[PDB]
Amino acid sequence: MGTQWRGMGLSLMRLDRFRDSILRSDEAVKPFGLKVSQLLLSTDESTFDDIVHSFVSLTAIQIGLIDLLSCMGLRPDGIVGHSLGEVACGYADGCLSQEEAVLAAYWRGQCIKEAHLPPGAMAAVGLSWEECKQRCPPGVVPACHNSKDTVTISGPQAPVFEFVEQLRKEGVFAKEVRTGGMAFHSYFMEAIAPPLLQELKKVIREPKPRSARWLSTSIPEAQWHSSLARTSSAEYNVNNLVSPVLFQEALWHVPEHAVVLEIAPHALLQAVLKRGLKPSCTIIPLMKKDHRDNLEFFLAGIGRLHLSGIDANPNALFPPVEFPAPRGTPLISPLIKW
Repeated sequence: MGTQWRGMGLSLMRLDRFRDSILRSDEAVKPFGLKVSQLLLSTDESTFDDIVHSFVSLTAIQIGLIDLLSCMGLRPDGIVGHSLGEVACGYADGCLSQEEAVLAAYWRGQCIKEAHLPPGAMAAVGLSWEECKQRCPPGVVPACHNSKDTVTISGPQAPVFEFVEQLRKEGVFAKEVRTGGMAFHSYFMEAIAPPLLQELKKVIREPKPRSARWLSTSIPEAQWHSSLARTSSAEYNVNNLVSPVLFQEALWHVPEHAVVLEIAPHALLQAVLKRGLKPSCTIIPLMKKDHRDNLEFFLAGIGRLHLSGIDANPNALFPPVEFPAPRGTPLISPLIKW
């Protein structure tokens, strides 16, 4: 969450695969009364102010991006999530059908809305996860161990402001991350889980195993072999919603020279991944907020994937060209140089 923007994904909707993915996702969300395509196209700022719309739109965009990448034959060797988007990881690993992921996102957003919990917000400061907890004021807990210098704290808005003032008294880098009036990964989530768990158990029918490529980020490393982490069932999603995020603890396991792709409408975690990763990793954004034309950025991402040794063919994206080619196609033999 936190990577949405006005009219995101409109440029990528011109491609056939992305549009088909969006149409399938909308058909999945049709019964409940919101259409993803209209949300994307609409321009009123209130469209993304809501939470359910933001969640559904982000999940749909990520699923469409994964479909575009899969159209080129790419299959990941690892997977990582961050707060929401663990569902996108589920789709990427085959552990959840498209309808399953979209419905899970929508129901998360719907349950969070109806909860009627008090106001909340998140602020991430330079304090380290290990040391922040001791230095954190009562009633506020570490939210996301993003990196050795970035950590998020969730809780009541007023305590967040007071601790932000205290920290700026120290001069540290503190900012209330865009949370939309609600703070996640805290005790506030304690009440939401039960109804959410029952709803999800209603939604997902047959829990399926989580492959070894997926590296969880809600269940600590000590229990990756535990029972809960074995299968991505409503229990896993509820735990992801409730507990904090061990994102930094998950990036150590990226083998050197690994190419990392940021499947997200906006590459917010690019800066975090640049310092949390090894010195020889390659990071590709795949999208930028308020870009002139996102298709060009995506194509540049695929080209930069090409430069890194990963062979991805861009022909699969566009409609095929019938053959034999028209008479007069430029000769290719002269171009080959040794």
